Amino acid sequence: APVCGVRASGRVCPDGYCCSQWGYCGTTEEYCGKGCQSQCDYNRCGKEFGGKECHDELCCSQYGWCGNSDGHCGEGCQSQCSYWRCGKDFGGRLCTEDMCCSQYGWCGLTDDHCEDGCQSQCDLPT
Amino acid sequence: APVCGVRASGRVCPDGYCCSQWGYCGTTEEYCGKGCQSQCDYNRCGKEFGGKECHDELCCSQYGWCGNSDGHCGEGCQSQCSYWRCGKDFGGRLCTEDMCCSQYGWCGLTDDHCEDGCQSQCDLPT
Repeated sequence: APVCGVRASGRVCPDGYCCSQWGYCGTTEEYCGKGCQSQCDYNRCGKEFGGKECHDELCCSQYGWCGNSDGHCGEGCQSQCSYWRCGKDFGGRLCTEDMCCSQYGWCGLTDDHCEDGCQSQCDLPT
Repeated sequence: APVCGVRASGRVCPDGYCCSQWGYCGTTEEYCGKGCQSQCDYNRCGKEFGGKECHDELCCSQYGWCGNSDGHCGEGCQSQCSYWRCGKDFGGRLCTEDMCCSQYGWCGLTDDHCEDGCQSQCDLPT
């Protein structure tokens, strides 16, 4: 049964999640896209959105979208643009998602990131 | 020794992957962003890229980036926009990654998608 929206006493979603047109909470297109009832800006950010920053330390694109693609963290990125950088050369920042910080200062979950020279969170099955 | 790039006699990565400044193959910002040596438009798509479609049936956002996160399959999507849809209203289409098809024709792994009304692949994760 619906947990949010017009079919749920106009209740909103916890943690700022989007309430889907069908009355469920989430952060994907189904919930935040067409038909979203409330808190539809969960994945939005930037100057055009009260200057809000993204959840999960994600980059804010020049179009006010949260994400970690080069389209979000690269040219035009508005905030939290150093999502993929880490280590001694970057204030000792630790990667999110427990990613390994490579010798070159890049977050990743591959062997070459967790192998020789890994700076932090080097745990990786092998 | 590097597997791609100038240090590999100009060899490019397989399957269109980006070659990083360090000579390795990947699809994230480390490989496709600044310093990328070749095949840097791996995640690009749309009108600005010869009408290219995305790999892994991902949606092409209005900004020409491949993905399935919020902002890629909704308004402005250029191609393969039905990534999250499934069910009888869609000819019986099944979800990828073994996701459940909800009663409303949306793919997901949450209880409401796999429970009452689920149309296919309702095997809740264990």
